[PDB]
Amino acid sequence: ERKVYMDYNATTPLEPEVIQAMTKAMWEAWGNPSSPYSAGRKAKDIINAARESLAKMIGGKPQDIIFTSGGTESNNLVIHSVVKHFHANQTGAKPHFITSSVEHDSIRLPLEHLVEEQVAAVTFVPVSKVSGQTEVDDILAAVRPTTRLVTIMLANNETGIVMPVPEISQRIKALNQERVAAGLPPILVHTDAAQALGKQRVDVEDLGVDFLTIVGHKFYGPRIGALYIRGLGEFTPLYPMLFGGGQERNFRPGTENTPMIAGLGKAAELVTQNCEAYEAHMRDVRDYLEERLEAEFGQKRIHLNSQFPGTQRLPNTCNFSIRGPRLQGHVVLAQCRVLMASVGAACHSDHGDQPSPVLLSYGVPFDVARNALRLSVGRSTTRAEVDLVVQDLKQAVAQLEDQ
Amino acid sequence: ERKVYMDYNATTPLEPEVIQAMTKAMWEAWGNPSSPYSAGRKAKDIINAARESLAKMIGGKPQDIIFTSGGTESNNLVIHSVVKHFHANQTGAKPHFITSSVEHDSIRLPLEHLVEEQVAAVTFVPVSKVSGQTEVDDILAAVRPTTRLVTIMLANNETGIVMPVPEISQRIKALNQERVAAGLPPILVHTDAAQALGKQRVDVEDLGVDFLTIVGHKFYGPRIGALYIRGLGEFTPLYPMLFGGGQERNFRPGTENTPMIAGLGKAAELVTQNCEAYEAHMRDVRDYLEERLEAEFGQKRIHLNSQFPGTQRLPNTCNFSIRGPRLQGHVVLAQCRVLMASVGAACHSDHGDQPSPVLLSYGVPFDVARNALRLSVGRSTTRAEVDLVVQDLKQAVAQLED
Ligand SMILES: *Cc1c(COP(=O)(O)O)cnc(C)c1O
Ligand SMILES: *Cc1c(COP(=O)(O)O)cnc(C)c1O
Repeated sequence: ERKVYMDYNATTPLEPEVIQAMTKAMWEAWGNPSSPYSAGRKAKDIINAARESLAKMIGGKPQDIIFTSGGTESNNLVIHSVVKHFHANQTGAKPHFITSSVEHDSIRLPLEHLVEEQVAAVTFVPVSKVSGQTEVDDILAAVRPTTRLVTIMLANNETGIVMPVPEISQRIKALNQERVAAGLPPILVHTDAAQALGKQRVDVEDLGVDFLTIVGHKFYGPRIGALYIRGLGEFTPLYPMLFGGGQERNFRPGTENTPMIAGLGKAAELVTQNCEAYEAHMRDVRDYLEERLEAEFGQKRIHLNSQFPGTQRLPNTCNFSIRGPRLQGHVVLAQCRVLMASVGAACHSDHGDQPSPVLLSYGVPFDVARNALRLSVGRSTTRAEVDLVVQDLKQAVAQLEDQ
Repeated sequence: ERKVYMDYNATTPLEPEVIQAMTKAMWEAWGNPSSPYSAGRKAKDIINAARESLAKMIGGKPQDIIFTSGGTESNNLVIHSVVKHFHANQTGAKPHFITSSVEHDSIRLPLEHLVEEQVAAVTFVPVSKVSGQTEVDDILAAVRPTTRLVTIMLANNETGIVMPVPEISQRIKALNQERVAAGLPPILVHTDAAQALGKQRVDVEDLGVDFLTIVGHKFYGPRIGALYIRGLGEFTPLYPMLFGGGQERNFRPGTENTPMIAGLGKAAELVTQNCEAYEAHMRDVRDYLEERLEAEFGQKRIHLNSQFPGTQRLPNTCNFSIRGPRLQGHVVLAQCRVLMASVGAACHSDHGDQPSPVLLSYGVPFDVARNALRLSVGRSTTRAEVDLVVQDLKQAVAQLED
């Protein structure tokens, strides 16, 4: 029978209108964006409109947005810039970062690398076993005079848990007043919003952050992204990683990928127009899925890994485990004929055999983490599809148990 | 009426077959290439075929090829790796780079930044005003114990002049034998092949290089790129700029842009299939352009800037000045009704004009250089279109000088 995709957290398909915007730009807007000829001008008009659509999506200003190759580049760029700024201000002190124990690889690994190289100091703040969040008291307790950036993801890709970013920013703003009075540089705050965009409202003024990472392929756009920098070139400096021909105000040089930008901008227009519909629909079907998993297997057999009492999570995500010695997450997914899902981050799928380090940093019991499955629903996902998926998981576990 | 594009050195349109390959991958190959299910492995297979197509284009092996966002990333990545590797083996010497005085902004500016921040030393070798190349003996005379990289553009964007990259690699390999015996680390060689791909044969084995920059939008492909690394992960070290999810063997992590890669793959295919025919057609129509310009303005009025006797150049590029006090490049082009071209690196406000620094580096007399136009033709340019373009340059200059 027909397949049901429930791995939207790993990647989303392109919206038809986004593909249409890309195809048009491929044919019509092929010229160099810098040129005084009509195909270059059309390209420049594409890029300008897309920058405005992205700013509208996050409630910022187009001057605060630069286009990048993706989420990984945007996240590396923030970190890099903070090091270079600190070096500019010195040239044996090192800059210090505060982040969480559960960040995407594109934050965790540049950070670990900086410590391995003795370039930076980093505090990885654990998440509470009670809330599933970094306690903001802990982030603030970790502050030292050499601290320059707090980077805390908006929502976790594996659990859907939403982090208290607005409160972190607010506490950092009150602290920065004491610091400036003491002659210490202000601390900046980044959020990796990769998983939140298109699923719940992301507003840079409600968030209060200085930087924000945008990831197209998480909200039905193409595999590029962007970076928001508050008061870019004015209140917040940004030291490029790349050097070249002057594109993106020299913050990110290289001839602009016009068709990808047309796509990102169109994807952002859709989130602006429809975010409220998307969120509500995802929520209904994810909550339905949870209800139908407990009806079919039993409350006693299901551990809802994404659920902490009173903690916001993404509306589409359900991380759960079914009790049984034979029902490791990868092993169950291999027996499914309908469900397409994951047992973690797409880029850690190789290591599907051992529990997710992320679930383990969330305090998920080792035996429950072995059996963990991440189901993430999308814009098209229906309750009918949820019924087929649960009936697929029902047959799968029976075959692993009859073996 | 109809306009004629002669600015293909700045960018090219996409081939129809390329667009088709991209739009198909958008609909069909959208799953995460890291994911194990059905949709993932379809994307993976698009990426592997594309990397095979890239390999075949340059005469290499798919294991030696990583995908990047474009040529600027690829160029910066090579310079960055050499610095991080030097810092690795030191664990107050600095790494040293030899390059030319005529490189693209994505090579010159990252090196210039490195010398400004005191991270590296750089020798910008000038070009010979007899050959218009950076002679190999001048490159070898720049070598010092801290030298780790020579990077020399395969063909120049401005003039289309081809550099002697094979002889550079051959001599450096020979110098490297004596180095390793003296305990010194070997010198690696990079070429920015941006302007040569799809215009002439490019073969990693004939060029001898350790790195080579590939740029899709210069051969009717998308606005992404790739980097060849000889013996990647075995013989030649690459130290990444980016850190993340393990993609491109951890040399360039980040989820793979599969429709762009599918495009670049298709564009690489068309080059392998048709490089000879593209080259010959280009050379035909460019040569016709130059004979038409001379027939129409006179041999005395036209200064061909690209041209050094017995020096190879791209088949499609014609950089030339028309003699006259009013005829700065941008002034003539602004008067044209058909021709679309460029003035390359030249600038103009209203205080005055600045000729291309690149042409001045080739020794073009300042006054000639101020009048320089870069015309670069493409796969579809016809002799009939050249004729329209010469007619247009004629009416353009006529209105400027009476
Ligand atoms: C997908 C994602 C990113 C960006 O990763 P890419 O592989 O470059 O697209 C960053 N952070 C989170 C939390 C993500 O889910
Ligand atoms: C066009 C070009 C590049 C790469 O430039 P991008 O803007 O990144 O596409 C590199 N080298 C040369 C010689 C070029 O012409």
